[PDB]
Amino acid sequence: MGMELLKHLSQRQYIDGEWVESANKNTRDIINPYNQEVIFTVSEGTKEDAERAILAARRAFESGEWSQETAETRGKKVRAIADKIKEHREALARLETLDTGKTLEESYADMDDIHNVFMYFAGLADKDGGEMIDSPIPDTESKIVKEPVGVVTQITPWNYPLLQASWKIAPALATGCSLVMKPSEITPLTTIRVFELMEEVGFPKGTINLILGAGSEVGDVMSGHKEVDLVSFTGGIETGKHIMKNAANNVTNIALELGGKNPNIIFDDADFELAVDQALNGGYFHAGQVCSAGSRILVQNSIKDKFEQALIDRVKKIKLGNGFDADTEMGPVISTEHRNKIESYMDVAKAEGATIAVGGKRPDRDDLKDGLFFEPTVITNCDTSMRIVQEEVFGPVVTVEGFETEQEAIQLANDSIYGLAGAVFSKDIGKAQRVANKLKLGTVWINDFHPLFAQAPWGGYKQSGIGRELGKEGLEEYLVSKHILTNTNPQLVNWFSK
Amino acid sequence: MELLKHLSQRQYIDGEWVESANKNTRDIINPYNQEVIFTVSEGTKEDAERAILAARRAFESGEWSQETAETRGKKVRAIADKIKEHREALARLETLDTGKTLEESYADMDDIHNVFMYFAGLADKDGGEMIDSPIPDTESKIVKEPVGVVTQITPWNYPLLQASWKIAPALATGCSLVMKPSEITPLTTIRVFELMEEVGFPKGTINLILGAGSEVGDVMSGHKEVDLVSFTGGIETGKHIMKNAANNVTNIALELGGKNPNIIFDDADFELAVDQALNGGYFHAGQVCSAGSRILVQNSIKDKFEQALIDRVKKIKLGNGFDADTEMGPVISTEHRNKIESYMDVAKAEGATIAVGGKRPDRDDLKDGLFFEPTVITNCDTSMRIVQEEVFGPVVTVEGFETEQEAIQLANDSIYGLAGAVFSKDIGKAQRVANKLKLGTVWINDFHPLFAQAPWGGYKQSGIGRELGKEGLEEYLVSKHILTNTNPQLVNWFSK
Amino acid sequence: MELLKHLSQRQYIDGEWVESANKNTRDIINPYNQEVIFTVSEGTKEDAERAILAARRAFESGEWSQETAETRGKKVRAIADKIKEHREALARLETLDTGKTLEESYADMDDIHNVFMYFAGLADKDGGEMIDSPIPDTESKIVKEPVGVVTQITPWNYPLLQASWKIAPALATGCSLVMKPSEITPLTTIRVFELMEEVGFPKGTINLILGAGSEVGDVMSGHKEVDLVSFTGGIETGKHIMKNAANNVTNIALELGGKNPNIIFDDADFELAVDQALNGGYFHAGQVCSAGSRILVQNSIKDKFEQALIDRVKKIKLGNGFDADTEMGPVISTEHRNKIESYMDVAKAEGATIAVGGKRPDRDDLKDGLFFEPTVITNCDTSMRIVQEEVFGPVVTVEGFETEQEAIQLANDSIYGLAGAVFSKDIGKAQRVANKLKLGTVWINDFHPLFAQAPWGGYKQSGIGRELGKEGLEEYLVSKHILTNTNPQLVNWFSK
Amino acid sequence: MGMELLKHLSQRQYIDGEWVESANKNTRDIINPYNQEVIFTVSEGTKEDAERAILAARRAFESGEWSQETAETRGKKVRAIADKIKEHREALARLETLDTGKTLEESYADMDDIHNVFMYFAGLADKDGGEMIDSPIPDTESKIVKEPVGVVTQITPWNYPLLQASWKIAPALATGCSLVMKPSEITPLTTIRVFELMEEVGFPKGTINLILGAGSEVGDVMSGHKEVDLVSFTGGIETGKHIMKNAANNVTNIALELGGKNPNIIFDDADFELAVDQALNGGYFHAGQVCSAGSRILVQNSIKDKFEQALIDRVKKIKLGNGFDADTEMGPVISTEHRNKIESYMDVAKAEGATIAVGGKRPDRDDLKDGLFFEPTVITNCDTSMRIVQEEVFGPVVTVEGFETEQEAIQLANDSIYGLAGAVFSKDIGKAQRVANKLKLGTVWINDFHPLFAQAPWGGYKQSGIGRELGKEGLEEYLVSKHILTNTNPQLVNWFSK
Ligand SMILES: NC(=O)c1ccc[n+]([C@@H]2O[C@H](COP(=O)([O-])OP(=O)(O)OC[C@H]3O[C@@H](n4cnc5c(N)ncnc54)[C@H](O)[C@@H]3O)[C@@H](O)[C@H]2O)c1
Ligand code: NA
Ligand code: NA
Ligand code: NA
Repeated sequence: MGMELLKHLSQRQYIDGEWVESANKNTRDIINPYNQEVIFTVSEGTKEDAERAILAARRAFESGEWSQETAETRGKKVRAIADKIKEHREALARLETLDTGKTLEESYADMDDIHNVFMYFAGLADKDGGEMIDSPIPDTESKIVKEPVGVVTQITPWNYPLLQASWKIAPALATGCSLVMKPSEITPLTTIRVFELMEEVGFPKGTINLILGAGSEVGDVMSGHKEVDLVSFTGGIETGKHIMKNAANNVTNIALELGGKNPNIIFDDADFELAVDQALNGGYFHAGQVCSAGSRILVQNSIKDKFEQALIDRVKKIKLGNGFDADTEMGPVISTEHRNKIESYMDVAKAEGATIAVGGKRPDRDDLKDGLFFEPTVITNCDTSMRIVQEEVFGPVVTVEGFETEQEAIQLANDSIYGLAGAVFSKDIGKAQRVANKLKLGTVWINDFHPLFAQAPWGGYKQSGIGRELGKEGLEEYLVSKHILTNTNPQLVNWFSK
Repeated sequence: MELLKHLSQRQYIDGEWVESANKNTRDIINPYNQEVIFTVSEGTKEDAERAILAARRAFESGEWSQETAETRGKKVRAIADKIKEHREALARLETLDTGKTLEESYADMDDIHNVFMYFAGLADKDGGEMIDSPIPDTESKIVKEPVGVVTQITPWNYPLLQASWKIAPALATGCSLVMKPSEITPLTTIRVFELMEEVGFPKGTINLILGAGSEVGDVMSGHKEVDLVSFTGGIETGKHIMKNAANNVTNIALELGGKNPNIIFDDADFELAVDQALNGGYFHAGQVCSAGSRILVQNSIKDKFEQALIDRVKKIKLGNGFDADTEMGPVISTEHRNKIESYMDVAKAEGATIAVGGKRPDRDDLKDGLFFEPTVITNCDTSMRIVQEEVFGPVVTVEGFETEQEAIQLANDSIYGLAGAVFSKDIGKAQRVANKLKLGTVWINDFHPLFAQAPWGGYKQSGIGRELGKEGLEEYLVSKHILTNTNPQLVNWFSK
Repeated sequence: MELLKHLSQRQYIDGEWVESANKNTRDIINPYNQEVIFTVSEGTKEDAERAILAARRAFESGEWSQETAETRGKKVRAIADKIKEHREALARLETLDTGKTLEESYADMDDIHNVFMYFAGLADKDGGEMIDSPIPDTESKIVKEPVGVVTQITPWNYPLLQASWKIAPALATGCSLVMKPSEITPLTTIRVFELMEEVGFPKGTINLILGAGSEVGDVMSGHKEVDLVSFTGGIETGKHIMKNAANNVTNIALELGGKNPNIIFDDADFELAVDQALNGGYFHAGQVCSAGSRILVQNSIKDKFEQALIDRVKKIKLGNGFDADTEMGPVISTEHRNKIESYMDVAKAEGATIAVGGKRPDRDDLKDGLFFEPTVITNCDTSMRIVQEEVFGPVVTVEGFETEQEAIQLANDSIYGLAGAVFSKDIGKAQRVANKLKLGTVWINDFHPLFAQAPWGGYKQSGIGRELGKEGLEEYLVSKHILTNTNPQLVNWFSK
Repeated sequence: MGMELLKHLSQRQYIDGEWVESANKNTRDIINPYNQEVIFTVSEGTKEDAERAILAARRAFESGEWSQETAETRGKKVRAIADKIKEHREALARLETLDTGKTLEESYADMDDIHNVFMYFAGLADKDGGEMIDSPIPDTESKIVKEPVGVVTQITPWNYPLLQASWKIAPALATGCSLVMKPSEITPLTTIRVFELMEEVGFPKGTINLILGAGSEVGDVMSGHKEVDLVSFTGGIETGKHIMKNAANNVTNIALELGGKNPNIIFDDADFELAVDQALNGGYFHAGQVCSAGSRILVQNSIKDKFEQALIDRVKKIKLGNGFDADTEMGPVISTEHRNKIESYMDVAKAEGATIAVGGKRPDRDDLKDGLFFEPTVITNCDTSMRIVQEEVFGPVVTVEGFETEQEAIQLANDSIYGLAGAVFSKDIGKAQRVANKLKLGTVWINDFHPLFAQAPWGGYKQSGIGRELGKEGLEEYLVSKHILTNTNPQLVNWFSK
């Protein structure tokens, strides 16, 4: 991309207008990846809690208190949430840094984007109730009414908790839906806080609900309950496929965003220093734990050697440390299990014949030994047939492959199971545009890397997802169309004998 | 709601008419007399895979996907004209294979011409949007591209009609497609492919597979090269398909029928309601996704309504679809007729009453066909299987309701949400009811109307997505956000 | 449906509060007692020209026109909040200057907040379109840009309300503007400018001219640097403006009032119709573009309706707008009251009957103000001037109609086409009538509703274009088609 | 960018379903500019004829036969017209060439575009009846119905008669309007023919009407009659202003397209031969009698001398002649009066201090002496303050001015009273895009000149017009919005005493 509060922060779930503990009183300790110290303890909900929230969401939806409220008034409420976000910008960002480990700077930028997401949707709320159709049948009035889709379950990941949450909550509330959200069990702090803020705004009982807990325990209820009309999920491909299959039991709509293997295509006529700078940004922000990370670098052969050296020299200078310290450029990874997964990819890489040009291990420096740190890494001498190139590592790691021609870059970039995002660096804009038109990706950046905003749809082709978040299209996931046809001059058909 | 001597018996793959890779065939039957009328290839899963790979290749070549939207529109329109041109033969073919009346079949052909024409005209009307970017010195745009390779599976009730709903938008947007009609009714689909071949499409753009869903079905829904799986049929096959599609996180569009309510208030135009109740339950022997199998009638007029409906149902004329006096043809197959017969047993076992019908007719000219008497089931309630489940036959149930609020609760008390009607002279009341029914389409004082200009699809278990209308075309498109930074500067986040 | 001691008395040009170039002033009056309440600058045509030139300069500088749509939205929203924040004072100010009741004024402020908020939210929602080009190797796009420099002229009936309708979209799209409220009611407009200054806009983006339309009006409509002239007022001034605008082929948006029919069928809710007939004719002493001055009542109930309406009109409470018991305030000025009085003479001379009212009230507390009695004119027809012309006072005419078809012909028999209502419990009939009325807005069983989410404007002589809604914003945008040939080749048409 | 059809072509007006002569039997001889010979004679209508057509249009609109027909069926009729155009492509093109003088190749292309304009609109007909609004007032239904604007008058010019006619007729018929059209008095042949074709398709009596005659006699009736809802005109600025002032008498909607002073901006990094080629195309197709002609060439100083010499050398080779001869590259101007207007501009140019680098006179070659020919011309050493640069000559003439920087090109290009179209020639696409974004023009071409099609709106900023033709926006000129608000739970306000 780009503490006082814990003593007052709620430790519970929010169900049917009440802050409640888990039905079995279980809890979970939340950790700070910088030092692996327990920073807070929260309720660990049960599947019956999730079910009660879903039933409450349904009841609240049928009561019409929110679903039948005027679109304009719903817009005002979503805007009020937007303002509470900005008002508590400092605390929310610190809280997100404490829980996820990324730098405060990155966190401030997230809060800025979150305010804008809510504000964008607040404004879109009353802008489109459907259409009037010119009917082909005389004496009939035809219209398409857009209604809230209904009860929606929302599941978010640990990399950008509040950000991913806003992308779902904003349109759900703007359209009039009822929702049940469950953040990642290892990072629920800002989500808990946003619910407290939403409660201050005021929503009819049951409209919004927060479940806390392991996906392995409550996850299936949220994706397969018959009272759910839409399941929206952002996370890994395996969990996504599972969710979809479970959702199929009730033919429930699904919206998924599953990360990718994002190419960063650098041509020999690119602005060289810019490309190096953006290659670093693409691979190492949030220790590369970004759905849109540019893990797969494609560089034109004529400048590959020059590029590799320049990138490697820079990677050695990346400053690791605590997210609260101003000099920090890269924080730690999210957990022990994720760090181990990354370490295993290093083994797979070497076993396949690739070269760990730099990094590929844990840093030894004293202030970093207690945290979940992993050195920024560059993997060279690799090709498309390797797992390290085809699979999403989701860590501070990037691979470099060379390409000869424009056509080869395109084939290589498109040679993956994914299709989320990517970039093309070239001073020849005409060439960049031809390439962008041929990349099978939801978002293509020309001479930039990471830009994304509420005004435009985000999502993936192929295995990177189904549907879109953000933009008008993102709002549409939360609506359903109904065709009401009125025959103004009804006559008997008299087909059947009388 | 003859040509056989010249009709192809093969599959159409990568620009060529070919037999199954294993030379297997299948006899096609006419439900009026259960006689074999034609024999066609019974494809293999390797044939389906070859068609998908050809679709992918044709899509990457850009011959169709990069053709101008306007020129694609002209081709879709040419198909529209060939449909109208061969209207007679197509309708006879559809009647011979499905058993519905010829009149119903002509109406289908008229709608099919209009579906293609509609999409032909929409083709060049929307390439995307220009976005006002929140980041200075950037240009933001959303380009709408053909979704890619698409697989299309259709049912046996309205084969060509359901096929047009998928083929038209797929071709209008620039996609490549592989279609597979119901194994028991592929005649008109084979014919439409022959017509499309006359129009002329780049090799691999269009492909036709013939065969059992149980043999080639899984490849069409789970192959990695497919970007969208569009299916119309039953709920069980639909759920299976969706699960299979999830293996590659493939988009799915599904339309699965329903338990459509026909709500009749005491202030409805009485004769109109009886007439439309018949139309809702018995067209195509009730083998319609939109059939009004579930009748909800206000208590004050339930007795008057039941008697009037029952008396009419006894007069329904059954017979051959080619005979002009025929009002209702036979059901589609032995298995489907048996399923219906079993529902009659379930109904009685649950305590419902078979007011009329509920059996096979024994009139000489009907004994050789797959006929089943139009039926009315009374004294039932929402807890019964006969009311909750889609029988998809010439059968309807009747339940009473006291108030406006009860009609709504009862109508919405099912797992489905496809379509329904409200009959009342009080339009204001009809509109309040329509706004509360969880259905994709609601008719006020009518039953069955549907057209290319408006989206058709279901809430809840009746489907995912929509067919027809602009929204139907959108299933065939995919959005791409291209963001250009016009004044690129180094971020300088990482040390140098 | 106090602050004066701190309120500015000057014009706002190019980021500065300034006096008229000739130091001339104008006394503003309170129509309740005709006392001078304030004095403001009376600008010159050179002042207007300087404001237009400053608007152009600011537009070319790009400080506002190239700002992100999102940030522009935030600014428009901040204005919306200042409106709500100063709701009490703005409403009192509007009542003091225009004479309408304080309750009517609070409602205006609530609508004004919503107009701005609406537009604030629409700001970043549509930058244009991507077109699927019919020419291979080309990219086609339509970019929506701010139309440019805009002049805005508002009337005296609802000054701030009419001002918001123009200012909001102009600022949301990135335009520069020069506004001039009615010379007799500029108080809330001056206040809104003070509030906009607090929000902060680049120098020259917003400008306020004060003065007689006869002196500065022509400059605002015929200057070559203006891209759009938006006006709300009377038909004669409107036509003049349009002709003047034609000198530079400048876009015009006009809203000119009307002769709004209020159609009441014999199956309408009788007490509701009487109630709405009163509301339609007498809010703001009928000085509303949307006033229902022309009542069309079905013959069968005409006598019953006339007596019921007349009896009510006699009970209408006139008085000071600040007094809670007031139902109707005074008319706006001497000249306007005189224009109304002259219509009474024309009415009688034509053969119509002044059933009630038609004069100034004598009661002591009303003698010092510009009061005029609510009036009902009967026994008239479509050929009369009193029926064809907009009186714009607390006056209504009553005509009878026999059938649905006659109501439609009579309603449409005028040079206007702004708004109207149909009162009938038979909604189906109300809808048929609404579809045939040549009016920009048609209410079914209501009178006056209007809101930012929907376009407002007139057919025929009631105007050109629309205000409010997406369409209202579009008056402030201009389309540019940018076509890039990605594979340029020489045509070689001309010899080498 | 018809010897024997004349024997069967109608010579009359088409009013209220009948081919009729002028009420006063007056006629007009139509001329072929190649040799100035009379080729045909047609009725010269009266103002009472125009009024009768307008009243018939109104009557037909109120009857609902066309305005209440299904949008789909209206689409089919417009499509039928499209097919008749293609069917009679050969004869129409010959007819257009015979009447206007442009080459037969240019005419075939027009017919191809005309088929596409009708087809485009045929397809758009049933695609948008309005919208459903989410009302801020509870218990109300809000909808916007898009209806045909009503009775429309349409006036076209002599340069591309059928083409300009299609742009108006197509959307008018697709939306359900009634229309009265009047082509240029000196070129009515293809318009008469299209009416004959429309009659074969079949439209309710009065829906379509054709008036023939001088603008000075029937023009005012068509722009100031009270029964007209829209006046659509394409032509010169002076007539346009007159029309608008007349339309104001009834506050009638106006759509105007008035030509321009279109810049053709050529940077030093443009593809040089391409720019020379397109500069020729921009200034000399149809003898430069095109609203979109690139009469004003802006060339970067560094290459001005090279460009001028290269353009001049080419202009001398332009082949003038009969439009029916395949070797013809440029035909004659439209009439004596127009040729004279051009000649006068040459005088003005020299008097102002400009140089007639080449051309600037009538050609003497034997086969051209009998026609209305005028040599392709290049005017150099001029500036923005001159009339020859500020005014639309509308002939085979172009001026050349130099610019130093990107910013100067923009200021110069924008320094006119017009704003219709223009081009930017540069291999640096990024620069071309910056320029395009700043030109106050309705259409900007990057590395091309003239492209225009039904799918995109065409029209001008400033004095080049009001409104748009083509595209969805062009169709919208033919629609009017109506907000129908239904209160579903009406209550008495009780404001007034009881
Ligand atoms: N929505 C509708 O319009 C519709 C249509 C037909 C049947 N139905 C319902 O379904 C029941 C009977 O239908 P049916 O079973 O004959 O048809 P079905 O539901 O299986 O649909 C038929 C289509 O699906 C294909 N198919 C079968 N297995 C497949 C697989 N594993 N993968 C992919 N495709 C596969 C078939 O070859 C055929 O093309 C009825 O009880 C009725 O309620 C609904
Ligand atoms: Na005043
Ligand atoms: Na008008
Ligand atoms: Na001529």
